[PDB]
Amino acid sequence: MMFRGIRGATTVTEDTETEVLNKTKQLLEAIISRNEVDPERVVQILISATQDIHSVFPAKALRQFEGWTYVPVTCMQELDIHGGLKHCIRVLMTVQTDTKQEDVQHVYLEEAVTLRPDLQ
Amino acid sequence: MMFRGIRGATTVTEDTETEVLNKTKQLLEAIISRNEVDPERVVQILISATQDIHSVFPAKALRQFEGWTYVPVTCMQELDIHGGLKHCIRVLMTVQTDTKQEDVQHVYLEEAVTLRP
Amino acid sequence: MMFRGIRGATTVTEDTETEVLNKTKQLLEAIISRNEVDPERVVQILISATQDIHSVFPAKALRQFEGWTYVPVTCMQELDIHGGLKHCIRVLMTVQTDTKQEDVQHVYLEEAVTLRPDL
Repeated sequence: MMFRGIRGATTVTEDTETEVLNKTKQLLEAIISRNEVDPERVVQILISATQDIHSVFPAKALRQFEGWTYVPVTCMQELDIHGGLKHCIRVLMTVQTDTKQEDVQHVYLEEAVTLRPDLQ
Repeated sequence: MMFRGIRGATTVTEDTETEVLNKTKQLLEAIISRNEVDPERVVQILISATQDIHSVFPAKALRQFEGWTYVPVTCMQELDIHGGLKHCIRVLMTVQTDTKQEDVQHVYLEEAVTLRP
Repeated sequence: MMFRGIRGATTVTEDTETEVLNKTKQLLEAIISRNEVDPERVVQILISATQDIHSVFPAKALRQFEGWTYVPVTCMQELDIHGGLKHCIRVLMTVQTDTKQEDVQHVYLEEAVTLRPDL
């Protein structure tokens, strides 16, 4: 019974509640599908946002996910790095999975494609 | 065994070390008691605070729990969300437990009772 | 099999990329060596920095570690505590290890040496 962190990153086009929730939802949906994540196997989720996002906690998006009511989630501010990607939401989901470490599916969407390791 | 995150949240009325530590201690005490948490089964603890809290690291409250000296804890700044609860301290404790996900008892105290689902 | 957080802390003399990366690398190297950490056993890593560090994400230092390219890592902002250490980088590495809680070797370097828990 092993555990793995699963990362995701995305961006919003503006700091509005609809955009923050929709983009966070889309990122979570991709993490969940690609890693076949059962909510009952999720230890916890962390979600960071850059300090230019104030409209809504990205964690509220989890309310839209059937079966995820009891998955603990909390947020944190991301560092403000010169040249860092603006309006960026990052997920670190801790899942009970037996997949080999190198075979975990980390997800980069929207402008956060630019953070994908192979593009560095 | 399985592992589970346990959430808590509380608030203080002012940014003082006494209030931050007292309220953080009371929140941790409730998490620990209601979930029968032994320190050796705690992987780690994260504690966030809103950016109106500068008085003390909430992690210092662990000094009041005998046997918790070596439980790793680190802090982080919570997002500043318009309309979000002010002076708010949030805990995420990761614990070895076979308790079913829906039976883990998360704890919301003080003005953070408004945050409970 | 048990899981344990391993903490570290260090400081930088200036907010410049190569200083931040080298200090973070040195802290990670010490955590890894002293705890004999196999990357494949690491669930995830968090690295925080105080609000006076803007030059680079400390997490970029992990790219310098052969064998660690699949370890997930992300950053966050540390609280700004009056009397807290300035220019401070902190690590929380979550490792699958059966080592007893009191035997884990948490690492405190540079100006952060007095932050160790039992002090």
